[PDB]
Amino acid sequence: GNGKLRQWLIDQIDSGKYPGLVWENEEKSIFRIPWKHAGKQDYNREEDAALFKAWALFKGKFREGIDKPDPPTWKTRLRCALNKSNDFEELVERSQLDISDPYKVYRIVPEGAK
Amino acid sequence: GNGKLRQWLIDQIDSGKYPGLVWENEEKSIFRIPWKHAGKQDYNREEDAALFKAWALFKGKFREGIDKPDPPTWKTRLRCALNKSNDFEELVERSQLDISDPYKVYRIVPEGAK
DNA sequence: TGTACTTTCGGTTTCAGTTA
DNA sequence: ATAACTGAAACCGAAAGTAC
Repeated sequence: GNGKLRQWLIDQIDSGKYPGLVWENEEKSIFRIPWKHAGKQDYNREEDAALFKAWALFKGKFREGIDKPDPPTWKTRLRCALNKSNDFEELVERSQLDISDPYKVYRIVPEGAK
Repeated sequence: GNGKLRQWLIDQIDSGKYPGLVWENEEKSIFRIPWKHAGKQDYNREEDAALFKAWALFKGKFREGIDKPDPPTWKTRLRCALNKSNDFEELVERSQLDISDPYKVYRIVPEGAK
């Protein structure tokens, strides 16, 4: 019904517009989400916050030129959404937050099971 | 007929028993309703939830000593009631949630207009 | 059956407390 | 010596649910 996160995230991954946001199997049931710490020198605000920024735009919580950009908050929102969502589940021991290009790994729950 | 919220809240404001629950003009068409986030250290359940608790008793949705106290649910109920009420309108740009003693500002709609 | 709320849904925001 | 991060929980609006 009123759920937007499930299809939207799937769409972003399927789009391939976000390097590192990729499927891990061909069943398209496990996927990889870039998760770089915004304090690292490796961080580029445009690319590394692009997914969080997309979600903030899509949900109407940010408008270009009008609201001050705030990547940390964009990040917190999507993290917290993924945490509460019944549609997604982190495979915490497959996440690689400790590498040069870090990422969390998520499973997509079949529609019914809850 | 069976609408209870309008008179009840007006009565609460007139009662003066809820510090911060006050009229903003002498026509008694605009009022201030305290709206503190319960996560603050400044939060005291007895005083800051007293109105939300009162609405829960009046509507029979809580009994002291029997049901576990639950101010968040108390708050949600009154908020969702005000959201749907045709008797009240938040003056969202005069509400002050960003101050040490936060409050929302409400307008009372004249009885007829809808 | 329509009204006036209430509860639930699907995320959002804030907190105290970590971690980079 | 501080920005960013975090899970937990309070919070939110929309809208489905429901007691008259």
